[PDB]
Amino acid sequence: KVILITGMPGSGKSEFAKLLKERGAKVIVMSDVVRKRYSIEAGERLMDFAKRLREIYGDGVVARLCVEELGTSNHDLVVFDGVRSLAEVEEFKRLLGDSVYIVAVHSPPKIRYKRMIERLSKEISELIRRDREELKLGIGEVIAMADYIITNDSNYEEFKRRCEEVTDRVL
Amino acid sequence: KVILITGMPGSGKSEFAKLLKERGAKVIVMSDVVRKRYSIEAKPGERLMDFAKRLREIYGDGVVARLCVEELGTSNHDLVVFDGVRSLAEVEEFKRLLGDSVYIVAVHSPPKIRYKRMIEEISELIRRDREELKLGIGEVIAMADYIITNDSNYEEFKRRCEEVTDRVL
Repeated sequence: KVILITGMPGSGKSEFAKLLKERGAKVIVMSDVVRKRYSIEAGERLMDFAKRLREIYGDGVVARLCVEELGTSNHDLVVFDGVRSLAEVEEFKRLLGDSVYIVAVHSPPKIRYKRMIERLSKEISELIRRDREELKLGIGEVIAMADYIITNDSNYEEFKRRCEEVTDRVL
Repeated sequence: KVILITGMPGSGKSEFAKLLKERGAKVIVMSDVVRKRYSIEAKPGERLMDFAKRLREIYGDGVVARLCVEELGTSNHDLVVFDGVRSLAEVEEFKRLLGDSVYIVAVHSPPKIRYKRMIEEISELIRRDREELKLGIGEVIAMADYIITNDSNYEEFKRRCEEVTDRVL
């Protein structure tokens, strides 16, 4: 069974993933796959690099790179962190099968902003832009077609439980 | 204060809009607003959406909201519920016409849930999503203040509706 994590910039979706690998699960972090491919070839910033990848290699491309990332190994839970489009989803589905679920981790802007702003690019203008950049990738649709949506304003202890549950209600 | 209800075609938006309707709040149904405009602007066939597109092509995809504010008697100082927005373009419009206190709430249902419902073929319903998302409803949901999910139980669905409404008010 596969879970794809999706979430807007400041969502905290990372904590959900931290939770899953702690309960033993293959977590593959999509941006580090691109990251690791960056280590290999030089657009200039991680951004424009993956801008070319989708432009040259496919809709589409990064999911493949993750599935290639995964071994033919054999895991109980495989977790792909940070889908951004229905392209990636289609790919995952095609490659991995039918036990693939979308979990969107939700948090309303004003929170995500204050969350990000407080990270030891702090101008509200730029955050709003970064959201738009992300929406232009298609993450919005990934959220719309989710199988589950965990929200979190409030309390980590809140968030934690809504996870424990959305996970088992899948598992 | 303004509540915007957004949701995908099978989501169960209506039930939330209903719940508020029943409370006392004035609800404007955006799609009904468009229909009324049909009567004037559309002609012969225009399979709704066909005319819904031509409207945005002609007055920019903010229009539906502008017509909903046109309805809502420009004096109406009391809280209003609009259901249901499709584009951030329209959220922008409402804000630019009704000010800061504007709230996007959204109802979620998994596609498989959403369809089993709407039926009670499949291809057609998936096209109707493809279309909806092409109106940027995805980003509206993405940028939602609240996202109430709609799994089993009107009872649990209702309880979550109150949680938000009260929070909102």
